[PDB]
Formats: sequence, structure tokens, C-alpha cells
Amino acid sequence: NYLERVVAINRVSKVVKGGRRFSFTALVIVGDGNGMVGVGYGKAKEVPAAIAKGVEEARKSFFRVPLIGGTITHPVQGEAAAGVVLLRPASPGTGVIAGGAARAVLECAGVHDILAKSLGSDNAINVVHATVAALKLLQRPEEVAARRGLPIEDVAPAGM
RNA sequence: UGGAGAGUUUGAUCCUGGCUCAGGACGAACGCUGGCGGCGUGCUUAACACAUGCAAGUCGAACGGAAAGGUCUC
Ligand SMILES: [Mg+2]
Ligand SMILES: [Mg+2]
Ligand SMILES: [Mg+2]
Ligand SMILES: [Mg+2]
Ligand SMILES: [Mg+2]
Ligand SMILES: [Mg+2]
Repeated sequence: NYLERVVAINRVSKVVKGGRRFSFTALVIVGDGNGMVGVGYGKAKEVPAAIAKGVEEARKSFFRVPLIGGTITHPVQGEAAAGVVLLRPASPGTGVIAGGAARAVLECAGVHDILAKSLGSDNAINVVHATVAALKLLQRPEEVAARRGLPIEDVAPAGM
């Protein structure tokens, strides 16, 4: 009962003595669609083994995302090795606006209102890494309240 | 109250970095097709040259006079 989507599929080549060797790497994003998201690179000779390894790695690397009612709390600006993607909270009426990789990761996480744009490299893996990094630097208002004190210096009009 | 990406350098990879695309818009033209109504718009080029008709007249309660109208008048 998980939601999975593949982001990029490509074939690699390595030169051997007698000829050519091929292999398949397929990044797969897995989640339950509410708050859980997983990232798996994966690599094998065949595409089924590759996406199976990607799914397994995503299950292993599942990580928690902070939500405030279907949207993120405050705008964030992550950066991968080369990917640069920023995320901003949006009105509940607005859907999810993002590219391929970013939208796949966000929809596996379970975000319904988000504004995402890519400003760095256009590589799918780096875009995914930048998006998940931004999700990591995303924090919780309750956590920052624990950090400072007096959990009143925050705005949560939606609440719930 | 509002931010999408895709293709393309390599034996395969990551960057940098060009080129192309997906969208909208117009006092528009072309190709094909073509029922109607509401509302708008229509020489963007030669401030090039123009046949022709109409686009600034009015007052007799300012004035001298009577061409015409009906007119009493010979
Ligand atoms: Mg770029
Ligand atoms: Mg490019
Ligand atoms: Mg080489
Ligand atoms: Mg070369
Ligand atoms: Mg770079
Ligand atoms: Mg006069």
C-alpha cells in the first residue's frame, strides 16, 4: 500500500575487452502519499531488478517531512550537488506546481499545495536530491518553539 | 492568491554552456473551410497625386433697398 513513481531511466555503458557491456539505472521515488517519501537510486543489468533495487533503497531511506495541513510551513531553498530547487507554501486551492522529478517527489511525500521551481542543473537525480534536501531543512514550528521558547511567536491561521 | 519542463556535446557520467520546442498576445496576412445574432475593430506601406458630391453659416426685433412667394392694390 505505497505510492511509487520512477523519475529517470537510462542505460550506461562500460568498455570491456571483447565488446560492450550495458546496465540500467532507474531512480524510483516511493511513499504512502500522506507524509512519507523515499529515494532510491538502484542499478542492475535489467530494468525490473533496477527498479526493485530502487524501491528497496527508498524503503530503507524513508524520512519524515513536516506538514502544516497539506502545504509546507515556510518557503525553503535547497541545493544539491548541482540541483537548485526552492519550495514555497501555497493556498490550499492551488494544486502542486513543479517539474517532473520535483512533482513526483512531492506527490509521493503527500504535499497538496506547493510552488516549486528549478534554478540549477536539469539533471533528474540532482533535482531530486535538491528537493529532498529542501525537505530536510524544512523544520517544524513546534520544534523552533522548543528551541526558543514561548510558542506564540508563530502564525498558523489554518491550524488543525 | 502565486514560480513545471523537454530535447540536444560522450563509449558511459557530472558540470558549464549555447540552439530548438511546448503558452499567450495582434488595427494582422496567407491556405482550406465557412450559419446566425449581440458588441467592437478595419491604409500599420506613399505627410504619394487626386475626377467628383457634400463638410459654416446665421440675424428684417441693426440698416438701405425689392429679385422671388402668396398677395388688398391700377
Ligand atoms: Mg542549467
Ligand atoms: Mg540544456
Ligand atoms: Mg571519453
Ligand atoms: Mg568530445
Ligand atoms: Mg556546475
Ligand atoms: Mg454675414
